[PDB]
Amino acid sequence: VSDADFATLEKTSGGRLGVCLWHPASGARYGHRMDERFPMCSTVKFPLAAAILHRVDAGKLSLDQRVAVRQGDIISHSPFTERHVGKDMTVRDLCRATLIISDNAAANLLLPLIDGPAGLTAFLQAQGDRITVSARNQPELNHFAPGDPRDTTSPAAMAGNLQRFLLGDVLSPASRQQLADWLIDNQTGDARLRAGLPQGWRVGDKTGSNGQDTSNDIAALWPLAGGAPWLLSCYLQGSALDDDGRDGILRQVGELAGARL
Ligand SMILES: *C(=O)[C@@H](NC(=O)[C@H](N)c1ccccc1)[C@@H]1N[C@@H](C(=O)O)C(C)(C)S1
Repeated sequence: VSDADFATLEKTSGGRLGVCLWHPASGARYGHRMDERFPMCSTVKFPLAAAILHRVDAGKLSLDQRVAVRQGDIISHSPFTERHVGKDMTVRDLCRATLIISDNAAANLLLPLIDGPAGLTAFLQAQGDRITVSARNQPELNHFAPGDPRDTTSPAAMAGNLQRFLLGDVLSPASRQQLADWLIDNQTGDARLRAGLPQGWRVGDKTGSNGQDTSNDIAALWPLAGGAPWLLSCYLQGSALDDDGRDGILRQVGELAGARL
């Protein structure tokens, strides 16, 4: 209900908590460290998917075109792409895999279609996000050092990107609704913002974790009653809490946001 509540939550969070709760239709905004840089981790996959869909909308790409999968493409935590070595996958299926289960090789196979991390960054800049910097592919995009902006975003920037790509018309209506359905089908966020959020809200989200001290969760919140959605951007970096502990913080971020709805 206030900015103070998130700053208080940070104290028990173990590290650096960044939260942006934003209601574009009213201009309401709440959070904490909303303009500081945080490692994106796997949340970079959300702008990656939007960049792909934008190129599809422009006719420079097809969701039905197929990308070849080679053994050298496979890296850790790639549950769908590892089954297609020696054949190909549609771009649409690559997008879905990287989004809803965080297929890492899927991300690496999509990136060259939008000219890699520099191409992702240029897309974000053209669309209005001048903070987010996408520099490396997987797994090294999960590296973070303070003062090193590579593969970082800010809670405000990523809430902005949720608004641009899901709510504005950066994307065609078919693309923006497919992107939404992918977030709604996310498989990795059940213990995170969703677990704290109140009944009556449809959640689409995308998560990330470095497995040691960082967990991120970005979400769109549509009222099932219909009406104007909220965006919720959460980055927890350098926490003493492990993944389950950081899940508990993300859950509590959902509980605070839920009271202000
Ligand atoms: C993106 O952040 C991905 N994270 C990793 O690949 C890490 N190396 C990793 C951390 C913990 C367990 C396994 C791998 C994917 N997003 C994470 C998440 O959303 O929690 C993931 C575990 C689903 S993998």
